[PDB]
Amino acid sequence: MEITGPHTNTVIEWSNLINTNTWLLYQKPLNSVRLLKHGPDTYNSNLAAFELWYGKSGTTITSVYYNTINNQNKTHDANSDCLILFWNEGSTQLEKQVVTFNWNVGGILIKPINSSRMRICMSGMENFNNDSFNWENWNHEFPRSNPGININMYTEYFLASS
Repeated sequence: MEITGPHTNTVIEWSNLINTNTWLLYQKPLNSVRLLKHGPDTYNSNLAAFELWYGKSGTTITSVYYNTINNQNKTHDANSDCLILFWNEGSTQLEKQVVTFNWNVGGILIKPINSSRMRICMSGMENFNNDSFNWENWNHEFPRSNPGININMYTEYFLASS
């Protein structure tokens, strides 16, 4: 496992994700912050897209890419330190995948399904109903949003692959 960082490049080329599993990893930020986005410059409901944030407990996270949408899921009131993936794909207009940030590093895992499709994976330990607990282990497949669209990186990040 090669682990490199902190990288400060603002773009990860889609072509660098197609041959192996890639972890995008972040030291726990001190406040809510947008981490990355895959999608066009302006929201386009016909294309798949996602936008990843870190959310600090007790704060409100408002999507940038989805700010021109009308949907309950365009914001998240964080009740734990967490990762928040705003995403749309297929018939799904907008959902948010939230996992709790349990350690001093967290992020997402990208598994290439083919040269134009990625599986985004997120996991974390959460509580609900007070003292009920769940290991959330989630994934969704995304086609490349459109030709030439890469991954915008908004904060320094670590890269893990084999």
